[PDB]
Amino acid sequence: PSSGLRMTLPYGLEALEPVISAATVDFHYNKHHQGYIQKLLDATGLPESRINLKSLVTLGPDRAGENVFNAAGQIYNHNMYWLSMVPTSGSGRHVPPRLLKLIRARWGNVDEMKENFMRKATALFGSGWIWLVWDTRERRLDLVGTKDAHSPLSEDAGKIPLFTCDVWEHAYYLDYQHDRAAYLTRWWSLINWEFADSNL
Amino acid sequence: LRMTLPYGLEALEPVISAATVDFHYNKHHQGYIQKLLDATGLPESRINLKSLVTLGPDRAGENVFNAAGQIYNHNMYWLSMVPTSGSGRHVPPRLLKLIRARWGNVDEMKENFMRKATALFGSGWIWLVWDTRERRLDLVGTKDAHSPLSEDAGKIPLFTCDVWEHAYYLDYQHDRAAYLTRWWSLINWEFADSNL
Ligand SMILES: [Fe+3]
Ligand SMILES: [Fe+3]
Repeated sequence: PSSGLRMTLPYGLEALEPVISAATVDFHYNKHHQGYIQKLLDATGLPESRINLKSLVTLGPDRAGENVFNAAGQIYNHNMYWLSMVPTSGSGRHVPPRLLKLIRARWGNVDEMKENFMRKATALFGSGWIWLVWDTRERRLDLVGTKDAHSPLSEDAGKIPLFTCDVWEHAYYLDYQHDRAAYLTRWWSLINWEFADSNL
Repeated sequence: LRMTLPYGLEALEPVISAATVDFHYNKHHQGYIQKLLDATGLPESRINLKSLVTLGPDRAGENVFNAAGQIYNHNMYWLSMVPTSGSGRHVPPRLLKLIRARWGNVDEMKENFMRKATALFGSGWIWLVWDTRERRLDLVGTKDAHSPLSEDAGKIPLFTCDVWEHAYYLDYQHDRAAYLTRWWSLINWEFADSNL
């Protein structure tokens, strides 16, 4: 699901309320997220059926071309993001024991984890993304920031993406304006911990 | 305290909304002032804004730089605009002949501005600069908190259009182009020309 050009929203536009308004999901998904799709079609000139999304993201902005990469990267990223949140009446809010043991090993308990995430996620300067990753080189969880359209996948340095929080101002500005931390504290309550564990 | 707004919050309507000027200026712009003080541990009296900007993030340190650059960039941003009631003024004759020299007329400049300002990916800024090395007007984009002042090669900033989404999101959402063509009517040519 997480791969693939044209991912359908796995839920309604208001299913993230009251953390992220219907208005925000509407613009984020139907404007930003779709815009990137056309954008990638226009920049490759390829038909949908010929585009391998992850392959472009790993290829990188140099080999793929800045604008092919920014588009593809943004699609992969936005894919991961919608998948990272549980709607109202979804499931996935509970931490599978497997992932839970790993997070306790890194940070002690989830409270400590949230606190490092808030620290790193508020400080990220500019347009970017926050990722929980599993570091394969080091066999441990970690929190990583990437800029613009970059990712653990495009950095291709052994870090496997588990979840992502969009930190571009378009992700929260309608709802929280300058107050990214307010957005972040509440986006935590949305995490699909199941999905995260499944990327292990 | 670097700085004060020339107009009231509503002075840029209908291009930019009172709400956007309030958040942009009172939370965003002003907020970096208290970030700068802390990151440097210095008082207002002991901080030279341009000094830290031209130092860059390696010399000044990442947070000092990001903050000082944003106070400078925003200082330029507000002064690059005039109230919509003051719109439509002639570009001073000295600036105009430089514009024509470069792009034929202003309309062709504007088209170049739209192309560059619409393509900048992520957060950043669009500047009109005098290119000392090249003896001519130019339009450039810089990323995040960077600026022609940061670059320090020889490009003098004449005006800036803020292109971070906070600049336009409440009014135009994803539609940056829409923000861009209308922002153009607000350009403070007096300021721009005065910056040569
Ligand atoms: Fe986004
Ligand atoms: Fe700004």
